Amino acid sequence: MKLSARNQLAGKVVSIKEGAVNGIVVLDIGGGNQISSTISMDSIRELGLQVGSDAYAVIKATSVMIGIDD
Amino acid sequence: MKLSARNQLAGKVVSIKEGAVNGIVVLDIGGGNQISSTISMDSIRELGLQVGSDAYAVIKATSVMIGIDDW
Amino acid sequence: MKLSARNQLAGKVVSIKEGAVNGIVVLDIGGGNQISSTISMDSIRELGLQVGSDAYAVIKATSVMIGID
Amino acid sequence: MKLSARNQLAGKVVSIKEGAVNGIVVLDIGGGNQISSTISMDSIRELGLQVGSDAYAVIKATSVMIGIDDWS
Amino acid sequence: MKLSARNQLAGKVVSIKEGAVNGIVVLDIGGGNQISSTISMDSIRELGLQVGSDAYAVIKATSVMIGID
Amino acid sequence: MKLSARNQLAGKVVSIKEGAVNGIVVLDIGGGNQISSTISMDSIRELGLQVGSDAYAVIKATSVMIGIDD
Repeated sequence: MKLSARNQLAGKVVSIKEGAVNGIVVLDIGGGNQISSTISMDSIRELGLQVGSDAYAVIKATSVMIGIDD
Repeated sequence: MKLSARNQLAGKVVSIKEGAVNGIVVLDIGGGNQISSTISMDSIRELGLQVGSDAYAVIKATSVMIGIDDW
Repeated sequence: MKLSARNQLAGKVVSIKEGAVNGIVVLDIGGGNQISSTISMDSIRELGLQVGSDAYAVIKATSVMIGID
Repeated sequence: MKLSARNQLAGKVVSIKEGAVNGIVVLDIGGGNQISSTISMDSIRELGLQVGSDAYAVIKATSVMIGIDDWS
Repeated sequence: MKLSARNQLAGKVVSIKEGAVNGIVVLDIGGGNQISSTISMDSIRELGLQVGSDAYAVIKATSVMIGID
Repeated sequence: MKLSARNQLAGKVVSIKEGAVNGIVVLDIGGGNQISSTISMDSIRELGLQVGSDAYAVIKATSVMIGIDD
């Protein structure tokens, strides 16, 4: 599928923290940036995610806030 | 001032497209990646955002999905 | 791409409301159900969406609430 | 309450996966479609949800993305 | 309808900014707090919102972040 | 940091429900109103949140729906 989400950032899985219904996936997207994703354990298994998997952090633009230094 | 959001990615504003009540801010976060943010025009004005401003893309972890090529 | 979003519902575009930076796409997903999506105009253009296009409504499970009567 | 969310899809609960603080409710909304909802266990209990319960999948329009096929 | 959303805060509409497909509604929920909501123009009209309307700010718990000084 | 999120409501933590990867923090914002927040356990630990802590409920405007009596 091709998605409307304005943010689709390629990266490598560096860690997966497993929970009961959700887990947290951390993706190294390069340049010293990492993105954490809280998704269903079901999806983590269905996408075959492991440490080292190539993947994408997918973020709808309406979910992104802008911050600045004080 | 300090936020629970797991994702707070520093970058520079490269573009601002103004809309009626919302605008879209694009941030260069380095490593060849850009992030687009759809936020209120009032916030764009209140934060003083301009092309070239230093800022952060702030994303709650529950807002991030994972995709794969799945070839 | 294959996506983690639990909800990926096939449908046909029945209307597109064009706005300034966002638009609203309505999808007929069958069963008498329609889904409205508020997305960027840029994405509406890049995906080539028109009335009659085949598409999918994609929703992360953490975005779905449950209501009852 | 009457809610602004553009998407309020009636369906029947087909499964509930209970966890420690959250659960996943799956709704059959007809037409061969199901919707999964990740919500708090407290909300699942307070709403009295059971398999077979009549309910609604409620989705704000700004939460919905559009996808197309890879060859499109 | 009764909703799973953990946050349902009563208030009065103090401002409405109209846009193309969305508008922003400001609700004074008492105690000096106001909540701003960006929703479709269609919903603003369908709910009959005006300055002075009684309404509720409805927020899913997974949408709320915590900040500290 | 200063954030674009239009909703930033001060309160005190009244309860924290712990899970494996997420927890639910309840904030008393006064006036008989409480706000529940489902966030990562890692964030709850990093922010030092306790029962009694002073904090803020932070909500993006696009995450807020409006309801009315019917």
